[PDB]
Amino acid sequence: QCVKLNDGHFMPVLGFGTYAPPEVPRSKALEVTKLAIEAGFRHIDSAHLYNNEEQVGLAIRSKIADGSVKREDIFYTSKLWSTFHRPELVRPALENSLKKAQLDYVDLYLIHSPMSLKPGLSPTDENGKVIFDIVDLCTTWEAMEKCKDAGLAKSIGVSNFNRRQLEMILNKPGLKYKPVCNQVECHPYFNRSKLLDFCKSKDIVLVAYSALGSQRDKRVDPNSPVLLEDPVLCALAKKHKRTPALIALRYQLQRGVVVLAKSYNEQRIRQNVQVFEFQLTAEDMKAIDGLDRNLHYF
Ligand SMILES: NC(=O)c1ccc[n+]([C@@H]2O[C@H](COP(=O)([O-])OP(=O)(O)OC[C@H]3O[C@@H](n4cnc5c(N)ncnc54)[C@H](OP(=O)(O)O)[C@@H]3O)[C@@H](O)[C@H]2O)c1
Ligand SMILES: Cc1ccc2[nH]c(C(=O)N3CC=CCC3)cc2c1
Repeated sequence: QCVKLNDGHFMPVLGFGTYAPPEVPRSKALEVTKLAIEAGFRHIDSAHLYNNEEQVGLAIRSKIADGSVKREDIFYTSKLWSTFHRPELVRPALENSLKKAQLDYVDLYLIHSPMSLKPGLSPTDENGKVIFDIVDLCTTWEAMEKCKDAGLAKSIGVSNFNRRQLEMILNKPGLKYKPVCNQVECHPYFNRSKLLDFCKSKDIVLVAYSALGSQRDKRVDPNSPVLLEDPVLCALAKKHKRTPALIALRYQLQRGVVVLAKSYNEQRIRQNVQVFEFQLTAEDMKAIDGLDRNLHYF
């Protein structure tokens, strides 16, 4: 159950989100990643930022070693943090994530964000106050292309890019590889349909994060509506006899969007893979489309 990427690699269309806030002890990511792979998840999303690549890699290696999966059947994503946008740091940042996970390659490496930060996770000046750096994203992308040339990243992509930022790269002279994907916040309240049409037009897969309405970490307005209590999602839930989460994920699959889903809960993890068992009608799809309201959680 995969989509073919513009470099000829395959990405599974449902993936497991691995971020948990720092209140969650690290070991938890080991345990939940194992459960995710047991339930049928094969695409696993992590990042230097999440401080979990050691535990996530252990869960992957544990399931490889006991024969539960082959390495070739796992799609593991990691991402380049913004203090490493300088080109000479890009391959060493990837190599560090590889050391931590003890994996030989990542299936996908992404530029985590278009923003550049002072090299050194969040460098802060004398009053606050994040220290930005000016780095041409196109020169970061070229160092990204070398990681794919080297086989350290099977596929390379971007995250949190808008259409102009995508075009900075697509319009680059001497361009060797398109990004395979643009991983962005995308759910029924902020559906990105304009960005989606753009990405489809360039054969770039859109990958939705916060598809279930985010973890609402209080560091996210607590007044924002709660996506999974949306009366449309719940009316669809009862009509199809699934849940609001599953309606939200299935909407993404039928629009050609690859969809992530974080859960640190055993039943919810198993539940999320039911997304392949049912479909939404065109009229369902249309009701969900009607929910777009430009609500940004993150
Ligand atoms: N590239 C980026 O900048 C970026 C940004 C944000 C996220 N991401 C990636 O995307 C992943 C997912 O996004 P996210 O962390 O915002 O969360 P999300 O997938 O929108 O999940 C939100 C919450 O949904 C709950 N949930 C999951 N399945 C459910 C179900 N069947 N019924 C009810 N509730 C359910 C989970 O809580 P429980 O844990 O309690 O089940 C989870 O906290 C992240 O983990 C990370 O891998 C990337
Ligand atoms: C400046 C900047 C840009 C993109 C970013 N993305 C994330 C991220 O990936 N998070 C935080 C929220 C939910 C799960 C994981 C943090 C972050 C910070």
